[PDB]
Amino acid sequence: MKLKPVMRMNGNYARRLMTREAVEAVCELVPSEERREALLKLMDLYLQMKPVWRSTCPSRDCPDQLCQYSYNSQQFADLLSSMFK
DNA sequence: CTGCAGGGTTTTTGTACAGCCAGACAGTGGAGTACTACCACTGTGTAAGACAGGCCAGATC
DNA sequence: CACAGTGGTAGTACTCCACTGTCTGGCTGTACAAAAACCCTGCAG
DNA sequence: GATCTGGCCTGTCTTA
Repeated sequence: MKLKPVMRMNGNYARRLMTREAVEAVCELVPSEERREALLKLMDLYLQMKPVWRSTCPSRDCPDQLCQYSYNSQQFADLLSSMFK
């Protein structure tokens, strides 16, 4: 991912950290093939709910993510309390 | 005094002649001009407290 | 789904150096009017 | 002897 180790988490390294690529690069590390599925699907959920708050006005630029936010966060929370509990 | 109406005033606003210089037009073949994405990649978020469990110290009986 | 940068490049695009004629727009003397905006004075309430 | 409380020291978390 071409990302140096860090002192403090800055928002820039925080934008290059959560992307599907970064996760699929750290997917090679964890041997369990169930977990790959889990954290990977987790990250995709997060990418889906991120533009909701981070975009200036979600009502226009990202409406379909917005309407799905509650349900999406639901799958997310259920995934944490289930697998990562 | 107000109202409008002939004309005054001076001054605008342009058209009237006629000659003439300037720079735009258009060509070119391409010059080398100027302004363009594009490329990874960055800088600014910076210190305390709360809370759980241990367990030893030491007062109280 | 920050943002305002950061220099070199290759891209593109535009706009320039000579040869020429031709064109419109614009200036100069006074003459000639018609508008421009007062203030007059004139005639009326 | 042995409680309770507070202690420090650790010891993790969360924001910064």
